[PDB]
Amino acid sequence: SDLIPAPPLSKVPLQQNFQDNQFHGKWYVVGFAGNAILREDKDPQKMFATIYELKEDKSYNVTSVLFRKKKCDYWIRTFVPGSQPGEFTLGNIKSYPGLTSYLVRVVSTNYNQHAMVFFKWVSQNREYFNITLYGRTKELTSELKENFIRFSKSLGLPENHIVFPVPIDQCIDGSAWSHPQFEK
Ligand SMILES: *Oc1cc([N+](=O)[O-])ccc1*
Repeated sequence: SDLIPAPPLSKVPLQQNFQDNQFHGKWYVVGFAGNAILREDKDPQKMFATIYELKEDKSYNVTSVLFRKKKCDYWIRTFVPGSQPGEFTLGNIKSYPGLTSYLVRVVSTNYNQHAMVFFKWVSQNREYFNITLYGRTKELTSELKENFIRFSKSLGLPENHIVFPVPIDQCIDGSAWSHPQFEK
């Protein structure tokens, strides 16, 4: 079975006059849609966070923090500025065997609340992509979430390939200090 084909970059807008400094810091994964992700409601994906640290050389050190089994997991990698502002490629791709390309395109952001970012990669000659909806908080509006579904569908993704990860406290919010909620 083949994957839904990756859309042409023509269908994927680029945030105009992208501001690398304002994009920095922590984002939560509020939505995640892609040709290799399947929504599964019995044991749903938990929310994770991705921290973008802008380096002197204007690359990002990008650190994803996830809760997996009963430990914190990480994916640390470098996003190197690409051909246009708001585009990046994966640094040290030589160290990812079978990965022949990895492209990042910031679609839209207002920097202080939300962003949508497109990722496309090629691995053992198959084409993969996702769209991420990032929030500065763990919840976004229904409007931002329906916009994300719309955009996802415009790139060829049916609803069963669109996931809204369940908010969590462990690992991803190092300062939430959660406790039992009064009249939750
Ligand atoms: O798309 C995507 C990103 C991560 N991450 O750790 O940053 C993990 C799985 C999927």
